[PDB]
Amino acid sequence: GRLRVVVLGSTGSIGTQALQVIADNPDRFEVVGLAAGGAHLDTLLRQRAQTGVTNIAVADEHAAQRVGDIPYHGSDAATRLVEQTEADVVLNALVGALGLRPTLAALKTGARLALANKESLVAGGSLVLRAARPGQIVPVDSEHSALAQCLRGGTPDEVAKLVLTASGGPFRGWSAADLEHVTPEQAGATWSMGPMNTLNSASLVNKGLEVIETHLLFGIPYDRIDVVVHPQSIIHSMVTFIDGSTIAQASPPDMKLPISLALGWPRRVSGAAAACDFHTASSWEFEPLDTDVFPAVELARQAGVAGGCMTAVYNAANEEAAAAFLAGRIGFPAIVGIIADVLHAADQWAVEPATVDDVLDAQRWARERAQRAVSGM
Amino acid sequence: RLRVVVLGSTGSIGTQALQVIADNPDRFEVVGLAAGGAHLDTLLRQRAQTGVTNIAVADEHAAQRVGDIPYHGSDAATRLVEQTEADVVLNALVGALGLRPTLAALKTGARLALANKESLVAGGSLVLRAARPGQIVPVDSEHSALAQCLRGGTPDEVAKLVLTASGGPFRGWSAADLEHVTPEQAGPMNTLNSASLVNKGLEVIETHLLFGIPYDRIDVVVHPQSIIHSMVTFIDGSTIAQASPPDMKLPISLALGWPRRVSGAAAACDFHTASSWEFEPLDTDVFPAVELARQAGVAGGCMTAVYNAANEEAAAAFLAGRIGFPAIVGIIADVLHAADQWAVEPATVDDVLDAQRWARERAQRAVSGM
Ligand SMILES: NC(=O)C1=CN([C@@H]2O[C@H](COP(=O)(O)OP(=O)(O)OC[C@H]3O[C@@H](n4cnc5c(N)ncnc54)[C@H](OP(=O)(O)O)[C@@H]3O)[C@@H](O)[C@H]2O)C=CC1
Ligand SMILES: O=[P-]([O-])[O-]
Ligand SMILES: O=[P-]([O-])[O-]
Ligand SMILES: [Mn+2]
Ligand SMILES: [Mn+2]
Repeated sequence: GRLRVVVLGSTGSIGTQALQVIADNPDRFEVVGLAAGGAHLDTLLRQRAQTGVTNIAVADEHAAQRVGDIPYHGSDAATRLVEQTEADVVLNALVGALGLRPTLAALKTGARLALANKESLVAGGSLVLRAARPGQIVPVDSEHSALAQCLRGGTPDEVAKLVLTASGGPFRGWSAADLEHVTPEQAGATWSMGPMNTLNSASLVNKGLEVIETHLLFGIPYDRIDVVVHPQSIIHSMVTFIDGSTIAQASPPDMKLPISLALGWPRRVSGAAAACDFHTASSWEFEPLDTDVFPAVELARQAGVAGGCMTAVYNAANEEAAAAFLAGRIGFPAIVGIIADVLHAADQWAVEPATVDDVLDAQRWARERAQRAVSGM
Repeated sequence: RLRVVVLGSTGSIGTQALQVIADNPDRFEVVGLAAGGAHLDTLLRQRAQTGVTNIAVADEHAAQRVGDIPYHGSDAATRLVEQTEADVVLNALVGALGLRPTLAALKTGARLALANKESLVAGGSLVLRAARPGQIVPVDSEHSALAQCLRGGTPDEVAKLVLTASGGPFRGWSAADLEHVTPEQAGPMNTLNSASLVNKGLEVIETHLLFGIPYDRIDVVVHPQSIIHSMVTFIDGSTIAQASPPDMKLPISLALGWPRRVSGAAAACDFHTASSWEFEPLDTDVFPAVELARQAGVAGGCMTAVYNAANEEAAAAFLAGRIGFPAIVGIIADVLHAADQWAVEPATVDDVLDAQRWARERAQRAVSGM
């Protein structure tokens, strides 16, 4: 039947692709809510106009000043819209830890949560797990989407390993010597998924973050979650079972596919994306990740094994470190060095967070600690 | 603990199956062995190891040499099946001779772990009529892969099944080059059939019979590494694939243990070292055997038995130095072209035998004229 969808982060990259999917499938989906931050207010108003959804929220009260007929506005608007709207699916495509609370509200309503917001799991960790029930969270990320598909290839008891694929970033195969002179422009650093995104995939912190999320979503121990470099990005991830069989998910890159699947779970959406084409020659290459040169994934596994607020620390330390590198203050290899520095001092943050404020507090501590590492103070 | 009868126990599949069984006594027990009689040493050894005396030997003289074989003669494997209480029949015979033991296995209500693809291709709707849904679990890698990948969705979400083909030893060769191929370069039936691409054609038919999807939604792609064993493409554009280093113990173990996987059955893909999985279209003009299989499959009825039986005769002639390599598929085409009578649905096993008899003679006739 028709699923009722609240789209949080409607004006972002994931949120707009989801509305594409939804417009293309009015049989299967209906938008009943939209929420945005306020920075792209004009897009939200166009979206109100073109979908006819008046049930909309704007996080920034100051930006909400420009409109006058928003039923939900201010710091807790997305949360309140989630609380007050009857829905079957909440797509959380918000950016930053501000996505955490709307995630919790979504879980509490009993609606299915299509999760795009990284920090919900990476920072919110045990808060989100305590609040989620099985099958409630469906991941939007292509790796995690792939994993959920491949897991249909056996029972949980039959899983030997989860293998995430990684593009390798622009410095795939580079020596550590080469990495010493990397500049922001070489590493990426765009009108959409640009800024922080390209930097995390150049540094493989993005993979580290994905490894944590994989553990939290799927329950597989960190020592059985692998990463392989796969430059074409056709195989998005795979699962090795205990008999030696590997099941893999494959498609030409297009976020509309995992997005469509997150929305319609467990039923697939006819024509969401183009299939692989075996009418023409091609190849899928794999190479191991050099973990001496890129220890960002192993760092994440250490933070993840520590647990509690530690992955909040890991991510926050990264965000500060990358900023220092983007600002010319530090060298590229120093990004993961500062992250490790902060993690080594953070033993107090192994406790389980009780509240959102605990997560935010972990985050502030990591930033300050990383800031001191950058400045030598 | 599953009671398993192993037909063709001395062969490549059979010995590997016994090893898997040997390695999991908690799950599997051999209760029967069938063999041709060409490898008595291997057979005696398996008897001593498994302690099974419930044994079928096809060759009368061979069975005589061994002594105390309860089933001997041409129908011995079939009689062993009919009389042995079993949960699983592993049919790892080679050739369309596997047809009767396959039908017998199905009638006993046991699971048919099928390595002998020929019996299904020949039997067609006859074998299907005899089977319960899911009674036939494939041992063939492609089909074992497809079965796993189909867990990726419900049937109405399936867009396409994609079989992988190694391309054989003569992948990339021209028709002209193929004229010179010797039996040594195509080196048993498996090996030759992989080279001629007839094996892929049989697998395309097996795909339609096992999974019930139309021939125009079954694709073939050449993948020379043979790591990806087959894939399913769903209507949303997602493809689910199965992959493992080539080792028949994996699909054997799964066919035996279905729906449960057997830990340690085989080595997994190793991503601690670099590799490349390549794909290219099949050169169908140089290798038309897969297209000939589809034409046979779409005609249906006893036509697929004809396709296989023609090949068996032609392959024998090639291996004997009587014809050239390209003449294998040429003869199949010639025999198929004359096989108008055989589009009828087989109603008994005799219908299938009749079609095969005709096709064999017709293939000898074509060998005569060249
Ligand atoms: N890796 C592989 O080998 C693969 C095999 N397959 C399929 O599995 C099936 C078995 O192939 P494979 O194991 O390679 O073949 P083999 O030639 O290695 O084995 C054939 C077996 O059948 C026995 N046999 C038993 N009864 C008879 C009889 N009445 N007449 C003739 N032979 C008899 C032979 O015994 P004996 O030798 O003692 O006479 C032998 O054990 C084939 O249909 C093949 O297509 C499919 C995929 C991969
Ligand atoms: O590095 P990419 O796979 O996120
Ligand atoms: O060579 P095989 O894939 O038929
Ligand atoms: Mn990703
Ligand atoms: Mn095969």
